[PDB]
Amino acid sequence: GLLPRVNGTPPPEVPLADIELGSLEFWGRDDDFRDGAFATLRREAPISFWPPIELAGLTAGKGHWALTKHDDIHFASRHPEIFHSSPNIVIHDQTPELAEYFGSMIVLDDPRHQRLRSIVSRAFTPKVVARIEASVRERAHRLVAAMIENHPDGQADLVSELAGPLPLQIICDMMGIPEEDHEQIFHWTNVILGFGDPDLTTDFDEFLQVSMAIGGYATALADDRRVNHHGDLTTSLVEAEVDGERLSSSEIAMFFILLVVAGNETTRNAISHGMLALSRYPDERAKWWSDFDGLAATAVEEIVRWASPVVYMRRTLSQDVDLRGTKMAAGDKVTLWYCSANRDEEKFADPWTFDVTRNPNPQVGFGGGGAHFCLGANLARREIRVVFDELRRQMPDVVATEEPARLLSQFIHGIKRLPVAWSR
Ligand code: HEM
Repeated sequence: GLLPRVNGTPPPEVPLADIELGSLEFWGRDDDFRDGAFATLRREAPISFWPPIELAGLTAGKGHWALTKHDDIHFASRHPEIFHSSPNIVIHDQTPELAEYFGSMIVLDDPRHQRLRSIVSRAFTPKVVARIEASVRERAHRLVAAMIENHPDGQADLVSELAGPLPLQIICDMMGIPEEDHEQIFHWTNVILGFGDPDLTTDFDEFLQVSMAIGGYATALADDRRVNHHGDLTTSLVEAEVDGERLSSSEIAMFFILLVVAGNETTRNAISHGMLALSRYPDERAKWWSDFDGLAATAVEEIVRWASPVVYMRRTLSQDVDLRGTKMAAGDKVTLWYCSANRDEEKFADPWTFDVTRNPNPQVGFGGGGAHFCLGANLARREIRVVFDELRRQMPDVVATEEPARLLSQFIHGIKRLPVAWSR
């Protein structure tokens, strides 16, 4: 909240010769500089080739074509046969023998992708979903109420106390994980998530051990449900079937490992950026708090467009492609910069305005559409809606009180800490 900002302010004009998408220094600049770089790219070099970020001492891989236009990103997403998701969806995979272990369906192309996603989807039965919906409400209500008891001074970090724990507690609830086990699930998850942070010194040996441990935890959980039926997603996964194919315990473990990353830190960063935007632009909070259920759908969609928690996804070309007269070769990597498509001057009027009533809103924060479209998009929209509903009811004047501590990442639009304050 700290620095005053006027809703609708465009980014500074960033000279093309100043943009270094392969430098880590670039990803450390503030959001205005980044938004201004991509604005320059959309105008002057909308498809361009970049080397990967190189951490001195480690293999970096080959470079990538940056797609910065909403129409280009949509096209790529609609043609998975040309733009493959296998081998992986990050610029450079550091553990390629474990690509499928961590990635589950997101690193598969068809037909393997559709087969797996079909079986996983059918496990989300009406009963399992109704339990998830009660969990979202219960968990958000308890976490906000805990912030109030744990902080008589009326100050806390939104990330550690709410935005961090809510998405993971909800994943634990749908898997049927006991309360007692959360500590270990959280510690393992945090170590996995930390392995990308260059402000942390995370041991690769430790990363492997926690990765195997959470996977062994998950296969044992699924095996328990094979003998003991419960009303949880774990049991629905072991029982689900499509054309006679069922899921092994290892496949369920890999999907769980994907959830505690892809379904977790994404939602966390949508919540934190949503809090930050509602703090910077208080008229939007006032409007939202005045008609909460009636503006919730457009408000949530704008929080996702604004936050773009997933900054990009990578693809790999199976054949040559010429689009916008830019020739890209089979085998090249391509990156889909959702953070740029969600400011594309050709799709959104007033793109620099955070508008909780915005409509239409063809935002691509859940991806550009198609085969890999976020499996949890409606679950994420619900988590966002419900957490701000509980803040609105319990501490309506809560506001960010400091600029965020930002995660240094090319992939995740991360907030590490976000101080907030409220009154009673
Ligand atoms: C604001 C929150 C979230 C954002 C921004 C987000 C974004 C994304 C994106 C960009 C993709 C790739 C889309 C593509 O390649 O076309 C994806 C896929 C996926 N997401 Fe989400 N996600 C969010 C929350 C969630 C949640 C809550 C869940 C479930 C708990 C989830 C589960 C998945 C799965 C399983 C996939 C893989 C689908 C596939 O490969 O077919 N995500 N998500």
